Formats: sequence, C-alpha cells, structure tokens
Amino acid sequence: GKTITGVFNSFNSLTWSNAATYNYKGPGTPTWNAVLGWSLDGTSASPGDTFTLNMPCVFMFTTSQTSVDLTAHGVKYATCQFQAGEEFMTFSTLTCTVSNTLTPSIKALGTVTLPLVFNVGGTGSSVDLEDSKCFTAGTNTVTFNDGGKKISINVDFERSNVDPKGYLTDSRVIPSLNKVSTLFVAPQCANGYTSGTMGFANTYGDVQIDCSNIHVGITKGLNDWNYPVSSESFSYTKTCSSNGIFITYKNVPAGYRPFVDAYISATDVNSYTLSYANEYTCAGGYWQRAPFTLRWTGFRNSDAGSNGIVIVA
Repeated sequence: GKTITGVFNSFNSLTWSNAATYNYKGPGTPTWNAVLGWSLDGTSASPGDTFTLNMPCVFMFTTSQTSVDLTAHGVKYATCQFQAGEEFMTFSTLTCTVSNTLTPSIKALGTVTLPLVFNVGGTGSSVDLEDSKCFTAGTNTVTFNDGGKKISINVDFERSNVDPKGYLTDSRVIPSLNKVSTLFVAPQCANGYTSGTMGFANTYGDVQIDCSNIHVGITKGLNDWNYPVSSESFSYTKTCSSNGIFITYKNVPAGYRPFVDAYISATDVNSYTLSYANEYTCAGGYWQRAPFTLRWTGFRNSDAGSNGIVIVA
C-alpha cells in the first residue's frame, strides 16, 4: 500500500567487536554493532507497507543471514532485507516490509542490532575511492537515513597501526560474487619512483586472479587506514593471467604511491596464500628486490537480532 517512514528512530549504540585479531579499531575492520530503535504503529502502519533504511559508507553486513526480523516478543511484526553496497554502491540499505500481525490495535517497539563493516577504501573503484574520504581517525559522526528523517551517533575510530612507509596489503571478502578483493601498495619512495615491479600471484593452485577486474593506478597520499584516496594513471606495462597479475612501471612523481588491486577466487576464502613481487628503485638509486609470501585468514561472523515490547490497544 503506502511507503511509511520513521520506523527506525534512534541510534542507540555503535560499538566495535573485533571479528578476528585486528590490531586497531577501524571502521573498515569488522564487526561494528549498530543498535537502532524501531517502532511500528498499527493505526498508521498496515501489513504490506514498506520502509527503507539507508546507510551511507556501510560496505556489508558481517552475517551469513540475508534478512532480519523486527521481533517484539517472539513475534515478528516486520521482515527486513539486507542489501550490501559492496562494490556496487557506496551505501547499504535495509528494505523492510510490514507483517500481517501488525493489526490496527497493535503498537510494537524495540531495538535491532546490526553487524556492520564500513568501507573506507580498498580498490580504485569509484565506490571505494569516494568512500575513502568518508571517515577519519578520532571522533566521527555516523548518520543513517529513513527517507529525509536522519538518525546520528558519535563514535571513535582509530587509525592503522601498520606504518605507511613500507609495503601495505589488505584483503576483503565480496560475498555477492564469491570473490575476495586484495590490495598491494609498494613501499614509500618519498621523492618518487624511477623503476619498479609489483604484483601478486597465487600459491599452490587454490587462488585464481579475475583478470577482468583489476585496478592499477597511483595514489596521492593515503587515508587513515592505509587505503588509496585517488587513482591516476602512469607509465606501466601490464601482464595478467588467471595465475597472477604483475606490472612494471616507470616515471613516478614525488608524493604518489603505485598500487594494484584485483578480484580473486580462493578455495577456502578464510585461509589462502599469495606470493608478492617487490622491486623498487627510488629516485635516489635505492634499488632493492624483496619478494615475499603472505597468508590470509578469516573473520568471525556475528548475528543480527531484535527484541521488543508490544502494546495491544
């Protein structure tokens, strides 16, 4: 029937719950539990009606579930659907629907908790690049929307403990494609890069590179969690197979960091290994060829649930 608004009306709590062993409290590190207040009124809301909650800068929900129910006392008065932004968009949403239990008489209240990770960058995609300027370390204000009607809360974010002068890698799962997105940023040559090679290959036949979905570029500095803030182009040659992706670059400018990121499929996405190529000759003669191998593991999923109170009137 109608498309109601203002159901989610309060941002009660936004608290971190380290999913795995991350050594900092960042928005890009799971899991952040958003507790939101909701209220449905039978007099003004009818079964079938629909409401969206729009959540900017939220990458995905760190749960295997595809929906969460608004449940006041073992009873379900609405079903909500998770729509992760991932790499498709900069925001995620909750598309909900009123259940047939919400009769004119019934008024349901309560809270819902939502395991969410933010997108503070991670690839050259327009999506991550915009979302890479969404938060900064320290005290931040996070705002969700319900159709013109906003709910906000303050939260403290910590920067990364990894020193941004060395080589930097990260990884992040994309469930809607069964793909893991990984990143590689060469060590910092403060005055620019003369030459260099950089990439990553699979190890022992479990990893494959999605050649179609690569990004290669240079970043003018980085954001607080060691992710690219912008992707320009520069002078490289590109070799890419389903086995592994490598570039040989030249003629870099001071203040810029070269990076390469790509979609992959590994057998067990919560345990895999990659081999990284690493030469760089700085603007300064410091030629050094330092390849390595890095193992990548899993996150600890959480649950979305709700509780509530009902008033039969």
